Amino acid sequence: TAANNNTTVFVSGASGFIAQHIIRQLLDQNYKVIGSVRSTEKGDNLKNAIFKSANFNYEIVKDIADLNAFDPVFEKHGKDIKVVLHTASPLNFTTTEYEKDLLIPAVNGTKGILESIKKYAAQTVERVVVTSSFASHTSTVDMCNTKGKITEDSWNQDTWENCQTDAVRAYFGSKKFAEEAAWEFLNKNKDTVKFKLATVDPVYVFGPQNHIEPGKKVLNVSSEVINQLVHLKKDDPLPQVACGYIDVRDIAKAHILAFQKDELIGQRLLLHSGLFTVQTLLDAINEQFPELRGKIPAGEPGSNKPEDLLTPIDNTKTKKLLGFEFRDLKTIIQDTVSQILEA
Ligand SMILES: NC(=O)C1=CN([C@@H]2O[C@H](COP(=O)(O)OP(=O)(O)OC[C@H]3O[C@@H](n4cnc5c(N)ncnc54)[C@H](OP(=O)(O)O)[C@@H]3O)[C@@H](O)[C@H]2O)C=CC1
Repeated sequence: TAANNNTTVFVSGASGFIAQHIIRQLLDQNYKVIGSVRSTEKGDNLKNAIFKSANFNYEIVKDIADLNAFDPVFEKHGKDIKVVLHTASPLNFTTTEYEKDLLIPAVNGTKGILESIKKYAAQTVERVVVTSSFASHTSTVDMCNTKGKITEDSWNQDTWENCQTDAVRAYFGSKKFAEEAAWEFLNKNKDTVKFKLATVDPVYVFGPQNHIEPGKKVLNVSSEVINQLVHLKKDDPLPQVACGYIDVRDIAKAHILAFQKDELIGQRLLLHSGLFTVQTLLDAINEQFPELRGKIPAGEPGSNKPEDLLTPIDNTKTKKLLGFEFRDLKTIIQDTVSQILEA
C-alpha cells in the first residue's frame, strides 16, 4: 500500500463501464489515478460522486481521434506516470460513418496516446495495457464456425475495406486495427521507449455497473443486452446475440495484473468464461429471478445451444497466465440483474 501510492496510473476513458471498474480496483490497492474524460460534467461526477478519493483526479481529452489529443496530459503529468491503461475507444452501432466514427478514432486514439508517451514520458512509463477485444481475434464472419478454433494467436482476418458492411463488423475491425497499431508502435520504437506492452482482449462483458446512475435507461452496449432482456414483454421478439461472456470485475483484475506481473509482458490475454446465446441468458434470468417468469420471454428452452453455433475458444494459456478463476454465468446474471431490479 505504501509502494503502490508512489505510483500514478493514467486511464483513458475513465467514465466508461470497464474503466470505472478498473479505477475502483486501482484505488482499492492505494494507487494514484489520473483518468481522462470528455467533459467537466463527467469528470466532476466521477471525482465528486463515484470515487471520492484524493487518489483520483481527472483531465479532459475531448476526442481521441484528434492529432495530439493526449499531448497536454503527458506534458503536464508525464514525469509522474509509470503505468498507462488505454481503454477508450468508440463502442456504438448507431453510425453509418464507419471510418469517421469507429475505425479512425480507435486507431488514432491508440497511436496518439503512445506517441504522446514517447514525446513526454519515454523513460518514465514502464508499462502499458491496451483494452483490445475478442473482435481482434475473429471477424464477425468467422465467429460461428463450429469446426474452427480461436486462441490467443488468432487474428481477425478482415480488411479496412471489407469490414465496412455494417457497424458491428466495422467496430470489430476497429479493435483489430487499433491493437495491430499498438504492437507495430513498439515494433518501430523498441529502442526509443522503455515501456512494455500487454493487451486485455474481452468477449462480451457483463456484470454490475460500478455506480448506478439514476436517470439512465440505456446502459453501455454490452450491458444494455441484458437490460433489454429484463424489460422485454412476454410476447416480444427476441434479439439475436451470441458470443462469449466475461465479468467486468474479472476484466478489471486482469488489466491490473497485466501491468504488475512480468509473465504478462508481451501477451495477448483472451478473457472469456463461457458461451451464450440469448436463450442461455433467458434461461439463466428466468431461473434465478422467478419474479420475472412469465413477464419476460421464455424463448424455447433447450434450443439454440451456443456449442452448436459458435467457433470454439481455447484460452487455456490465458487462464494459466492469470492464475485466477473467472466468475461463471450464474454469478454474472445474479449480480447484474439484481442491480437493475434494485434500481
Ligand atoms: N463491453 C464489452 O463487451 C467490451 C468492451 N471492449 C473495449 O472496452 C473499452 C471500454 O468499452 P466499454 O467500457 O465496454 O463501453 P463504454 O461505452 O462504457 O466506454 C466507452 C468509453 O470510451 C469513451 N470514448 C469513446 N469514443 C471516444 C472518443 N472519440 N474520444 C474520447 N473518449 C471516447 C467513452 O467516453 P463517454 O463516456 O464520454 O462516451 C467511454 O468512456 C473499449 O475499448 C471497448 O472496445 C472490448 C471487448 C468487449
